[PDB]
Amino acid sequence: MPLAFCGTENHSAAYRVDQGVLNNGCFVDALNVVPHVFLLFITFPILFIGWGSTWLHFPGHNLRWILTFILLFVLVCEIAEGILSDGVTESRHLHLYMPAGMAFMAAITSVVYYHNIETSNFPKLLIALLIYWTLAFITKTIKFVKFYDHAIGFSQLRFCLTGLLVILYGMLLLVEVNVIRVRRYIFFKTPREVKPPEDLQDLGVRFLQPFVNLLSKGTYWWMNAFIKTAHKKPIDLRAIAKLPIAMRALTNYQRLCVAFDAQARKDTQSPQGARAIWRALCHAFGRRLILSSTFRILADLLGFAGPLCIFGIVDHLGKENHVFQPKTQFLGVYFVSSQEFLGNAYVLAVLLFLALLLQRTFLQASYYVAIETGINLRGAIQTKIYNKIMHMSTSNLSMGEMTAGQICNLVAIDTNQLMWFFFLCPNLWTMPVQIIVGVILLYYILGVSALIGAAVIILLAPVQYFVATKLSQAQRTTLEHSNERLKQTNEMLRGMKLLKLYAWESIFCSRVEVTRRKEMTSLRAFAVYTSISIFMNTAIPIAAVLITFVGHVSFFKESDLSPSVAFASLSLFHILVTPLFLLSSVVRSTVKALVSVQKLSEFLSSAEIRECVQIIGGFFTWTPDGIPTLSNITIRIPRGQLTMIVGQVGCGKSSLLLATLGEMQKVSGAVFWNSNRSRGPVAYASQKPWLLNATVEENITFESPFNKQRYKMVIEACSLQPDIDILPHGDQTQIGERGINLSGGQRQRISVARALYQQTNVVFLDDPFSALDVHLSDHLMQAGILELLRDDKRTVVLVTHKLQYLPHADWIIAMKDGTIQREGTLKDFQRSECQLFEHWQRAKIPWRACTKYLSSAGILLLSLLVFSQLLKHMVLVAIDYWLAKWTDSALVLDQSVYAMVFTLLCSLGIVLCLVTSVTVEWTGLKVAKRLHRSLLNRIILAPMRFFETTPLGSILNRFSSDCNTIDQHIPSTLECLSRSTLLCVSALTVISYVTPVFLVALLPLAVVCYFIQKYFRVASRDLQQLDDTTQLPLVSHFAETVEGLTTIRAFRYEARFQQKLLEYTDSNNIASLFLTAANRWLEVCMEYIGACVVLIAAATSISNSLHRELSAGLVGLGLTYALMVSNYLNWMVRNLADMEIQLGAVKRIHALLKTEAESYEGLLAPSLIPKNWPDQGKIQIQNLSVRYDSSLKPVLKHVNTLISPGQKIGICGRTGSGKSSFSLAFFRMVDMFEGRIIIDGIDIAKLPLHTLRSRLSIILQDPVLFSGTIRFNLDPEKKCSDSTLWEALEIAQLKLVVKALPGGLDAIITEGGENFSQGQRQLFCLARAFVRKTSIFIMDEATASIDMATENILQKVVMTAFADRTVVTIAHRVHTILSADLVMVLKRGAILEFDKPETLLSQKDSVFASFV
Ligand SMILES: Nc1ncnc2c1ncn2[C@@H]1O[C@H](COP(=O)(O)OP(=O)(O)OP(=O)(O)O)[C@@H](O)[C@H]1O
Repeated sequence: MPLAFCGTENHSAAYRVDQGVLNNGCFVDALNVVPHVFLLFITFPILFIGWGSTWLHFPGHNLRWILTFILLFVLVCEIAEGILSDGVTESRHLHLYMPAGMAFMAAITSVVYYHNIETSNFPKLLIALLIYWTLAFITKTIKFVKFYDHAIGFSQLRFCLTGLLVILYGMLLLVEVNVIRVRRYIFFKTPREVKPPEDLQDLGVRFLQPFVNLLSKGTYWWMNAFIKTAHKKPIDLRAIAKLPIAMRALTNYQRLCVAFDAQARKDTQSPQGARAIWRALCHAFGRRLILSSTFRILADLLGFAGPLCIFGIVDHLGKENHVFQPKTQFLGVYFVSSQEFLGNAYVLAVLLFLALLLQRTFLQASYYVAIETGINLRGAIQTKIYNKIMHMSTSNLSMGEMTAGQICNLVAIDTNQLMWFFFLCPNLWTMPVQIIVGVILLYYILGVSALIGAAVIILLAPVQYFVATKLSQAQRTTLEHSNERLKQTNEMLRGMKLLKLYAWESIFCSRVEVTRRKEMTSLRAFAVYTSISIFMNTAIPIAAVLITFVGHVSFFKESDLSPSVAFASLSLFHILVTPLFLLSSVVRSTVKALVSVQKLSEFLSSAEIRECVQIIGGFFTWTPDGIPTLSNITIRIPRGQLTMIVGQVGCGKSSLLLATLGEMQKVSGAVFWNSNRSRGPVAYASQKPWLLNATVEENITFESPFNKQRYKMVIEACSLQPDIDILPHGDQTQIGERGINLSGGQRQRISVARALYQQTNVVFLDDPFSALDVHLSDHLMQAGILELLRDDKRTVVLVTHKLQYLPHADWIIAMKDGTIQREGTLKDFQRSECQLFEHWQRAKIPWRACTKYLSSAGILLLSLLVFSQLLKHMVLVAIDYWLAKWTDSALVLDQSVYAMVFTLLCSLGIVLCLVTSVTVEWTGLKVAKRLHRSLLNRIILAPMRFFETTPLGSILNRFSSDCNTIDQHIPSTLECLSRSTLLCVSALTVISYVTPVFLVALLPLAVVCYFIQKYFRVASRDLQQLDDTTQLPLVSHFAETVEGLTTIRAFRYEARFQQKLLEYTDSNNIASLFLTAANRWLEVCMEYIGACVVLIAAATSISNSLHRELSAGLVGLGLTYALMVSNYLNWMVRNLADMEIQLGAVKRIHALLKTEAESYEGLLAPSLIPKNWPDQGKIQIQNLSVRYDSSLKPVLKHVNTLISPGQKIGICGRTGSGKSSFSLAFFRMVDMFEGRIIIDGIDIAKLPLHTLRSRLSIILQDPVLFSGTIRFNLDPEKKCSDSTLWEALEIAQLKLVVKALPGGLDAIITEGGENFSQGQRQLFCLARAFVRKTSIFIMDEATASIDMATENILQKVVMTAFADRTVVTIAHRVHTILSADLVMVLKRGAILEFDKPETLLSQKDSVFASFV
């Protein structure tokens, strides 16, 4: 019985060349052997030379690749037929499965060869490949025609398979000659030559997926070298790719505008938009969305080709493996019948493997195509929105502010949810087909009990739909309650010094905590209504299986257990269960999408703007019909001029200025225009100022080149170099909104500086000296503006009421009654009775997450949580093994015992799922509660120096957003991770128990999964942060656009901001595309790992059940867990990345709870120190030397100075050195590192800081009123009496507002007293000074106030001296601080001057020098 090469039967009678040379059936296989080893032996040196820049794919190569893939498929099928035929006979018959194997290796090498000949564009070297292709085409044609001459027919399998790969070689020979025809290299005198694409020619595009071969489009191979690059260096934005041509937002915008033009030509409906959006979106994006849907439909169909293989495997493995032989026997060769082919065991396993390996690639490809179309939708639709921002009128809208906030939220939420609709759009095409084919083949598998189970799953989607609706309602109510909570947090982070100064931390912490616990009750209801979603989500399959098997056994009594049917039914149940919960969310996303398209359509058909200086006819309005708001305007202003304008208060100044800008709907009239009919870049600066959220030099230069001379002149004229030094960066500080909070004169001067700077042939100033109330600054600015515009020789127009210069030396223009009266000389206004006014890197977080779970849960519930999760997964393992054992023991024939224990295990499963769903929400609720109370308590017990050190933005961000993350993001991610990784460990444990060879094949596979997980985590964290920090400047740009719109359209500088918008949108979309494609590459890699798990498990299970005779119920339970392992890895990796990103805002929350200082410590005997404390006023400071960080510069040194009782020593000094330091340390609010600080003769070094800040009143520089009730705005901690509050709020100031208030002492302080006064704040300060029996009152100077307000403050200080008589005031306004008793001038941080009489202060040198 030796090693025969062809066959040893009949004593080598197949080695007989008689009866023709070609009619020997083994000789034809030798002929088919020939071309493959010919290609191997001519293409091995080529490939080895190759293995020892620029890419261009050959024309028509995608169908080349797909024909190669399907010929690999049919060659694997012929390998299977060859194995079953050479395996049935007694001999070896090696001529049945050697030629197919060498053909498989030849096809693999000829596609590697095609890739290595696609890398180097040298087409004359695939002539050999074409000479390969005709030879095999000839040879298998011979084989097919010999089957036809031997009359096999379509009955046997190998005839059909042979004809199939004949037409394979024919079609790829036709592809080869199509390439020959196109590129014209071999026999043509002139070869066609193509160039690499411009996206390749950029070299600044790494994301080369739209221009790469089809295998890398399928498996994302180019991502690998990217993701492995990301482990050495992190992924910067410069490391990211450019926005290539097919994905450039301008190009997609052009395509979308072509769609708009095509739709608007065919329909042209003016009050439409919705149908217009429908036709435009469909015509513009169907060419990719339908392709994504097609791949998704094919992936769904090949997904449902999974349980059929389980059914065939378990049905043949249950039927004893009796036959194992083909019927047909032609010429001593056994031909496999196709039923016996598709009835084999190993063959069906390999077919299952290749079907899963194509299903679970087309699903991810469909995902990716949907994502790419969604990102191009986001790009083009945001670009269209910005284009209709670039023409939108403001006064044709009433609420132009509320609508610009609306349109920014519109852009963000609307465009994002339109993007999310085009993410989820193939689901509404496939999930119905998924469910329908699932119901159909589940009825084919099992029966009417499967229809009962399908009624369970079809009655588990409306429950999720209704639960998500109630959840969204609860989330709305929770967020609109937590908005008030966040407003309370903003009111608690703006006033740290004022609340610690007025001893108002405890009452405001309680007023925050009451709203927080109300929001916590609302969040508890939210957690219940989102726990019930998880409970229904995790108990619908258990009830489905229970009702299914209970129907088939108890209710049907039709057939046996049918384990092939059972495990196919279970796998069908999982494959049907997965889309079902997703579809309710899809329908919700569709509803949100329709609302979003309605919103953006009602936006898109809003009013546009419009289609030397001279205006003749004069009618101009805002409303597009009726009432011209500025008419009779006949004014001419040629170049070389400086027209001052004038008028009454609100007499049409900004209306005339905007009418000169061309931003008003001019009904009657003409606009002559001539630049030294098209419009020029008129410079403008509105009444309301505006600054881009950028640097101050960036808000000054305004996208223009930078010279030192004009910038120095603008910093000098507007007094900006002291303003630059007032900021810690100057020309680098983030000016305006989202940055350094400026002042109105400073912002007006910066806007005027950019207007003056912008080098224009005209300059419009719509009252710049209106808000800059610094008169000497305004006069120096006016003179420098006159000098600059005279030395620049450019036309100017200043429309204001500053009549100090307007009748003197201008070519003025006067607007009377909202119309132009006279634009001439000053003598005409001295002749129209108008001169009377003119003569007047970390990996993970494991410590912080452990600290969170430890300090949050408590082991009596953390143990219960882990135990309930483990018990639920053990119960699911138990129900699976009980189903397997019951289906096995019913086929081999206590059946009611099996059904009863199956029902009582499904009930325990449902109960444990309810328990885990309760436990997750309860753990998250207690976590958020105790973490919030810890953060609030640690934020109360803080010094004001920490609030000086760290900003409120960082504290508020890691407060609010991390509270949101630990309130609405951490419990769901924890539930998903704790179900996904535990289901994964359960399934792989079950696979290893059923197949004990699996763990041996698991360990290298798990190592590969761990390394892929590590590199994906490293890349995905950085791409997530790059997504967030790229989508932030885009809405920042939409804010700065909608805010200063008329300035941009005034400058005619729209195209540069259009390009800045397009650059911002491209930089956001490319990061979104990298995050999408990294997610999809992760899912593809883990899905091939799962397919190899399926292959090894199925192979070893069928091998040990053919021979070792396994309890084949366990084999089907193995395959249906290898499939659910296969998607448990997906959720495991995704939930691990989400838990990493969500736990990063809690590592920071714990880190900001780890900053505690300013401990209240009364170390004396507190029984007598704050009762004696009121009304003495005797705080004798004895050499108390101060420091703050105790680093480089103490201020107070050995200052042994006393304030006498009654002697209200207003002691002002140098405000840089000795004013504020003593005023801060007087209230024990600084580090007096030595000395002795007495307080009315008591020890202020051991006082209760609650009691110390209670019985020592103060005044402020920028005073503020804490929002609340009027009794809570006056004295919340005291609440003494109403008549005392009337006496305070009467005798200080504001009596005619307090008695005229709607509430009285019980009225709402409207968020700081937003329109009360600024002296009403000082009146409340005097109220708190008069109410708390406070003799002392530590005062600082007013920053900005009126002289009469300062005189009223002096009169109130006289009344405070008449009622309290103790005061210590420091004032950089030294000229009003002179009415005192004693004074101290503390220059350059020392105790330099002290004058206990006031006349010695006016007598001595330095104090009088401080008085001048
Ligand atoms: N962009 C706009 N949005 C809304 N209303 C506008 C707009 N432009 C002009 N109007 C209307 O024009 C009318 C005139 O306002 P007005 O002309 O007094 O500006 P102004 O005289 O420059 O104000 P001020 O005297 O404070 O500088 C007002 O009713 C105003 O609402």
